[PDB]
Amino acid sequence: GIGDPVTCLKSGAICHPVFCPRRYKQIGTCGLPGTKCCKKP
Repeated sequence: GIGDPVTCLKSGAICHPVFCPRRYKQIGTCGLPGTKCCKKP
């Protein structure tokens, strides 16, 4: 659940590799890549 490559979008999480700026956080992905999805912490 919340915290995946797909569901990541389900939470409107942003797509950012390496890390994610801003007071945001999630620890998700984007797609097949180990992208770093960020969402409202």
